[PDB]
Amino acid sequence: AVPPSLRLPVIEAAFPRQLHPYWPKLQETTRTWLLEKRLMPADKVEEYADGLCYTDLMAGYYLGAPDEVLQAIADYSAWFFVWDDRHDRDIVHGRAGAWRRLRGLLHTALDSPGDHLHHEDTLVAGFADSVRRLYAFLPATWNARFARHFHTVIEAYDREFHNRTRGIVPGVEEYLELRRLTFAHWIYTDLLEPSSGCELPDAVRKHPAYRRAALLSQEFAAWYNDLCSLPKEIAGDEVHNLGISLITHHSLTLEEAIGEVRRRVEECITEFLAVERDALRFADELADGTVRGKELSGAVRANVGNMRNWFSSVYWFHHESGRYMVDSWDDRSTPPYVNN
Ligand SMILES: CC[N+](CC)(CC)Cc1ccccc1
Ligand SMILES: [Mg+2]
Ligand SMILES: [Mg+2]
Ligand SMILES: [Mg+2]
Repeated sequence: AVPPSLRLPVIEAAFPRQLHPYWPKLQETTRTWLLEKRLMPADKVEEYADGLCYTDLMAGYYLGAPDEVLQAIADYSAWFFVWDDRHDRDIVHGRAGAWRRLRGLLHTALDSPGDHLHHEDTLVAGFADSVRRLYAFLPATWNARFARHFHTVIEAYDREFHNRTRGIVPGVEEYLELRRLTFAHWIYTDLLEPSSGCELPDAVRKHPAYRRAALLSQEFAAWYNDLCSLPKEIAGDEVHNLGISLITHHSLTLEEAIGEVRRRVEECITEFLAVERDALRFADELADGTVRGKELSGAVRANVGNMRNWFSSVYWFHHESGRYMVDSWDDRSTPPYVNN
């Protein structure tokens, strides 16, 4: 029962959900990882971890991934949500120094995760553990691209810290650019490749159809999060949300801003369907009767398939996850799963 302001019939009719067979063990293993890495208090892990659906989200995304790859992705992604919470709490507590030091350690750990596996900040240690494992799947050229992308992501989170401390709501276009980094568009595009077992040549992953399909998948997901997380973000004095940029800088009502965000989300779907056809045509061309061409074509088909799976996984995640159920919280402004 999706609220009509949030319901997308095209997703419900034409993007059937998919689920990785490892998900039952994935849910248990990531929960244990959160406990053993002390990324959330044990009582909050017990009450909320499964209800947050972080493993469900990724198991509906990276279909076909080796179990060990999916486990590293799920641990990294659960860490990422907890990092978003830490970021938020440092902002509302005014802990500029604590955030600066964390930001610095993540940059260093990103380049040398082994050195940081037992850092006193368990949030740094958990990052290092998941990143070191992600670095063990593909050649070092893929590792360097992941690092390059995530250095940029950290600095976008730092820009958000300064915005919220200074009381700045970004403009629409500045927000749209920033959001491709705070949502980690290019990290989760990178992770398609270990999931299908193949570092893609630049001429393949930078093909205009591959690049556009990857972009639209993430824009849909980011803007649909904006639509669904707007209530809890308004309650929490978050300022980063396409709807908030529209209300602040364009005199839209709340109902009008929600309408504009929804129509932009909808356009992502139908733009994706067009480029998806082009990307699969490119896959057909790559299958030229050679083993390498069969390998590249198969990787493109899997990766573009998972770009499509991202639509349905993100859609249902926002209605199943306790992360967004602000009407059920004792304090709408302080979600019960965050460490305050
Ligand atoms: C890993 C989660 N993420 C990615 C940067 C930060 C919170 C946003 C996200 C929210 C909801 C669904 C998917 C991704
Ligand atoms: Mg957030
Ligand atoms: Mg955030
Ligand atoms: Mg959000």
